[PDB]
Amino acid sequence: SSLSIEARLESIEEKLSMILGLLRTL
Amino acid sequence: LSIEARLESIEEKLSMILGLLRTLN
Amino acid sequence: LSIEARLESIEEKLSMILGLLRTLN
Amino acid sequence: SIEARLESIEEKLSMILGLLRTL
Repeated sequence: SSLSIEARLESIEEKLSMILGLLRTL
Repeated sequence: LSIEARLESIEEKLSMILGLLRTLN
Repeated sequence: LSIEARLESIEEKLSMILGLLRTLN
Repeated sequence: SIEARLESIEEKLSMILGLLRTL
């Protein structure tokens, strides 16, 4: 926390992309 | 690179994950 | 339309994913 | 509450991540 909304959101999005990449291998 | 643009993309990803998960064997 | 509206929707999707992920185990 | 929403979202993500590893 204390990283701002813009930077905090970047990570959420990059974490979701990882999950999608991993899921698409099934 | 906009809060609105970033959020839309996030929403898309979540729905995609849900769609992929519903089909999970 | 509106950050708060999307954020609520995003939160709802995350909860759904959690339930499913817990269900798969 | 926005700053509060993000914290809640961030916490759901952690569980999801952990659960993926449990797969």
